[PDB]
Parts: sequence; structure tokens; C-alpha cells
Amino acid sequence: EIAQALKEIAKALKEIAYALKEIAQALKG
Amino acid sequence: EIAQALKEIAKALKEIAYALKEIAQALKG
Amino acid sequence: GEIAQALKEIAKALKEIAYALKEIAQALKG
Amino acid sequence: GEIAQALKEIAKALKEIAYALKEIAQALK
Amino acid sequence: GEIAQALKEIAKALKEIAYALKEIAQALK
Amino acid sequence: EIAQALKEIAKALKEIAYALKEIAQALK
Repeated sequence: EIAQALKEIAKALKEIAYALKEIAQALKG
Repeated sequence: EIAQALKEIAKALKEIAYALKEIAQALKG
Repeated sequence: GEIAQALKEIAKALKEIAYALKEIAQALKG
Repeated sequence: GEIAQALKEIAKALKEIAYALKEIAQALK
Repeated sequence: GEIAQALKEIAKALKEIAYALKEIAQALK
Repeated sequence: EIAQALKEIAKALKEIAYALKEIAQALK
């Protein structure tokens, strides 16, 4: 399903966003 | 369900927005 | 439509993530 | 090394997603 | 055809992301 | 290895930019 693929992408982008936030903060902290 | 996928997407995009704001602040400071 | 709009908003979010990743990486630039 | 490589892999994966979503958009047109 | 291939490309991209987030996790630990 | 990662990232963002242009046009 397309609906399901878009939901899985959304979730994966959220996990990337938060991981990048962890890197950003570790380098600056 | 499409309804459920769109609700989960909505939530993921809001969480992404927040994470990118936190990154922006870490890289400026 | 609902599908079209969801895909467009995801596309845009992915572009903003791409940019943030690029700017983080710039830490290692020489 | 390890961060650089992870971010390059993510960059490439997001490009692959971007292209797939272009293909979906056009297929539904 | 077109949709099948797009979903296969997304599947593969999400696997690459999954692994890259594990690499980030390990690099920050 | 770092130099090459940054080059590949740069290129991925150009490819992304193009894909989003094609999405925008397809949704017309």
C-alpha cells in the first residue's frame, strides 16, 4: 500500500531527525 | 487505513519540525 | 487529494532534513 | 569517519526515497 | 510496474537508514 | 574518506532538489 509506505517514510524521517539532533548536541555539548 | 496513516504522518512531521529547530539552535550556538 | 498532499509534505520534510545533515557534516570540513 | 559515513548513507537513502516518491506521484497522475 | 518498483526502492532505502542509525548510535555511545 | 562523504552528500541534495521539482510538476 502507498498509505503504508508514506507512513513508514514519515516515521524513518522522524528517527533520522532525532538522531541528527543527538549528533548536533553531542558535538556542541 | 488511510485516515490512520495521515494522522501518523501529521505527528511525524511535527516531531521533525521540532528536531530541526533544536539542530538549528545547536549549530548557531 | 489526501495521498497527493501527504507525499508533498513528506517530500518537503525530507529536503529540510537533507539540509540539516549537510550542515552537521560541515563540522568535519578542512 | 563513522559519523561521516552514516550521514553519507542517509543522504543517499533520502535521494532514493525522493526519486521513488517522484515515480509514485507520476504513476498516480 | 511503476508503483511496485517505487515501493521496492523505498524498502531498500529504509533498510539503509535503519543500519545508518545503528552506526550513529554506536559512534555517540 | 571524509572529503568523499561531503562530496557525496552535496550531490545527494542536488538530486533531491531535482526530484522535488518533478513531484511539484506531477501534482499539477
